[PDB]
Amino acid sequence: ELQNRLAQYETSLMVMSHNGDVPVITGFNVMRVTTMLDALKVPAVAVLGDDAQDLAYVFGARPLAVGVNIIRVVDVPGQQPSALVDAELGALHEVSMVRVLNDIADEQLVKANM
Amino acid sequence: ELQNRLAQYETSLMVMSHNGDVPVITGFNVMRVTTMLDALKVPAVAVLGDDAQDLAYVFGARPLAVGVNIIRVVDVPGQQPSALVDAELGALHEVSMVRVLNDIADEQLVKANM
Repeated sequence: ELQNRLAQYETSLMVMSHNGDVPVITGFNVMRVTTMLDALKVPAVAVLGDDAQDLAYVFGARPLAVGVNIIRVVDVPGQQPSALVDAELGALHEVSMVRVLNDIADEQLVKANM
Repeated sequence: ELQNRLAQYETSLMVMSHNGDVPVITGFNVMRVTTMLDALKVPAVAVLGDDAQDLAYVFGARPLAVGVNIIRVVDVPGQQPSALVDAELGALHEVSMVRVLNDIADEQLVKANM
């Protein structure tokens, strides 16, 4: 249900496979990174491209070393996925950014209506 | 020479292989961790034991994903190394904590003498 969805967005780091200029995403700090300190530094969307080969590997193969839940996002308008990152993150379930944004926007209407 | 040594201590995270209660180390925040967020959270000595199998692996095999220099320390009084962590961090050169402390203490005498 929605509350639980938002609760998990709230405490996770979104991760986006993408090479090229970074997108603007409503309500999210967006930032290209290649290390966890930079990721742990940025609601945020950490953008990973080919140059983040090692970090992608860690997120995909050594999840418990991170210390924060990672959510792999797709369907970001303009997204140009890195095949390397996608492969590295294969064990992570792709979540649509559109659905994420929808939920947050919808909950905001609720909040504005109180 | 000493200044360069201290400069690198200053900007690195010390990592200690050890199972058991954590030590007290003069001038250092000491803390057992198993994830990078907790490590990146702690001058600090991050203590890794068997339960930090994945994080140790990352430090030892995917250094570039970390975002901060890691210095593997040994000769900490009372240290009881984890064979797993030691193996995982094998590519990291063991540095004696005694030498590290010596340097910092010696530089402090200099500073106190000005």
